[PDB]
Amino acid sequence: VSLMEKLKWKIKCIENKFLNYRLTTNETVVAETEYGKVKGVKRLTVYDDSYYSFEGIPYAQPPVGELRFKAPQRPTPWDGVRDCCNHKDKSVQVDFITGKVCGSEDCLYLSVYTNNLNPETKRPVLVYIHGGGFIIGENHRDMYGPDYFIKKDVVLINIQYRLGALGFLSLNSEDLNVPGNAGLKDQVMALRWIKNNCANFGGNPDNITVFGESAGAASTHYMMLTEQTRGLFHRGILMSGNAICPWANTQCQHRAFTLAKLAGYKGEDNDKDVLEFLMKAKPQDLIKLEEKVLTLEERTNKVMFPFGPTVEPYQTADCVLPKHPREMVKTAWGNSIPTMMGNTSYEGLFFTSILKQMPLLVKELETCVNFVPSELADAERTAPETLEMGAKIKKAHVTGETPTADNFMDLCSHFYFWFPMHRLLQLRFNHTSGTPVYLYRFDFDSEDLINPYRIMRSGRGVKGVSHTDELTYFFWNQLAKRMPKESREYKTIERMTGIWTQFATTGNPYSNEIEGMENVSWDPIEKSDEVYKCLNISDELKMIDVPEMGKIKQWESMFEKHRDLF
Repeated sequence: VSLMEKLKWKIKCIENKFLNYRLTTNETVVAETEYGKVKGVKRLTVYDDSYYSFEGIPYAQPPVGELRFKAPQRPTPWDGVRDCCNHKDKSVQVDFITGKVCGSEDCLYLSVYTNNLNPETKRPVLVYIHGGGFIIGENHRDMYGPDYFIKKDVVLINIQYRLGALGFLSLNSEDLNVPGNAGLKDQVMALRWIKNNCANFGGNPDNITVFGESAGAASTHYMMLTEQTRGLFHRGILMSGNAICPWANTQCQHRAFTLAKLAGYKGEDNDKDVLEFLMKAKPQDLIKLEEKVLTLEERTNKVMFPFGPTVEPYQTADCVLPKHPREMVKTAWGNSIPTMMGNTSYEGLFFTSILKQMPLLVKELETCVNFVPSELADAERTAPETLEMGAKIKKAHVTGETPTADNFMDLCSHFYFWFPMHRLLQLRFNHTSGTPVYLYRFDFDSEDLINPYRIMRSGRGVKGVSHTDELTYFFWNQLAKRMPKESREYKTIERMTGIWTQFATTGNPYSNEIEGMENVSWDPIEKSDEVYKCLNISDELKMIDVPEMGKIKQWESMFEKHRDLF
């Protein structure tokens, strides 16, 4: 990230600290939790609203020393008042602006926000799980400020969970108790805390909605798949992702050795010796070197991250993913709660930054073999069957004689998001009680209000609605500003937060109390539907046939001779 964006960010960080001070009040409040009393504070928003804020609430033992790489343990109770008027540090990660490691192993906290601590009726509980490829992210308000949501009468909760290798190291040897998915198991224990405590904040424990974007969407889906959380919550929203996206799980059991080797480990490839080296390493050294773990074969085959959600190699008491995600959908409790899913109108427009450093990647569309689903393609991607599937991809996205960067980013829309969504829906249909699933398409483009991901994806002055562009209308961030109530951006804040709160409350996302939904008839998808219908959210709200349907079906046709893998 450029020196100019670095210094720009530095100044916004400085601005954000002073804004956060100014927007704080002297009204502190104390709430009960099952672990002891916590002290929160009332804060202001730039829209002259206010909300009670509880940050740094621990839901697990700090996973340090011997707890590193391990499943989370319940925190220790305290008898006194815990200061929750400030945020805790984020999970150890690389800062995308600076490039320096930041954060701490002491990161297992959640934050609770609400405009009214003593509501006259128990409120819908919204639980946000942040994305960031399972390697970056936080519940800090400079990125995920509850300021828009607290206009509605909900309780909103933003969690943290371990990222990178510290969250997702996985070892085969059953003796060492590092099966994997520690970060997902963090998410689980946070859920159980939210179940048992949200009532003290005015939250209705029988009406909880979990939702997330990108890796947070995959996470939300995982929380809907695992037996560990059955009945814990009641609605789910999958924003630009799910557990069967190709980036959302990986078999990384061999990659511990690689990371240890990268960090200075001298010895042999056996899990015990590797674990002991890793257990004593500085956390920043491990996270700094994660970028280098993947081989060139892996990157070629589109393996996006070294460490992530995995099929655990043996079953433990806290095990989250005992089989592959596709298998878990077939027995998922979450299949039977009201679900909302969706994507932006140009998801893959995100990859512009990466394309600029790697122009050659556009030539990959000449045969498209590298985008054939791994489970179908051969090792070298050279088999005649592979070129054939590859060709069905190429017919779907390459518009002319020679492939373009836009062709590429369009493909990525489907490779990373739409096709996995399509497979999940169809698979889900074969194993569900018949609870409704609604589809949305976020198609609102503005450069007047943004979020920090635009900095990352080099999205300055780039038209179209990229992956992460919708976050701007759900959460405050330090790049935001007060928008006029009549502006198109503010209207979309109301619409987005309104629909989400509508869906959280009823399990049905429609309301005629939302501006622009007068002529909207928003039907759930049926298994009988050959074409998906979705609410397309732009300046106007319009029900349409999913425009990506035709390419979606083309992708499916790759499984013609392999329907059981679909």
